[PDB]
Amino acid sequence: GSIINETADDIVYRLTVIIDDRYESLKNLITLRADRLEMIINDNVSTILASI
Amino acid sequence: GSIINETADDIVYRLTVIIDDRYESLKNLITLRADRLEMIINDNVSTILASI
Amino acid sequence: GSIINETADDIVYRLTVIIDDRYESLKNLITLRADRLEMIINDNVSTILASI
Amino acid sequence: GSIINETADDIVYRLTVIIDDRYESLKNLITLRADRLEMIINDNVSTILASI
Repeated sequence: GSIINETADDIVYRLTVIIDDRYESLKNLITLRADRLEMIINDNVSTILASI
Repeated sequence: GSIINETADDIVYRLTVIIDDRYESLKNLITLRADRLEMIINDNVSTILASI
Repeated sequence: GSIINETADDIVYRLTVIIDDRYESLKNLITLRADRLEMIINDNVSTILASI
Repeated sequence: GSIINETADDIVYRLTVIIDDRYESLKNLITLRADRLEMIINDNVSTILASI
């Protein structure tokens, strides 16, 4: 088992949870903002083309 | 409440503070640059729509 | 090395792998979304120019 | 001895370097891709206006 290895495992696990949570938040934000940009560009270009 | 467990807590706490700091900076950067791009896109589309 | 040095190396190694993986995924996502926006914009400008 | 304190400090120090390096790479990439998109958009609007 080892106290030392269990402690190491615990540190790696807890920080992995933190890193993952922040990673997912950033991933979701990038996805959200890039989606918004595609939508705005698509709307605007369709407006330009409809306006001649 | 061992010296080993207090030490583990300290390591996790200290690196969480740093991770959070960088996360918040990246979040703010993404948000500011995306807002800025939306503004530039709409300003430019307005200029094109005004030129017929 | 000593038990404690090896344990510290193991903790740093294991979290570096985690950090590097999340980093790579974020880098790939940003590159993908920005690449796609450039592709969309390039196509749209060609379409606008061809419509006069 | 003080080796457990020192080793914890060493772990925090080493991972701080890793975290900060990945943070800086992402910061720089987002900033670069944003700047590129802004340049493209500005060039394209000029090209379009120069046509009608």
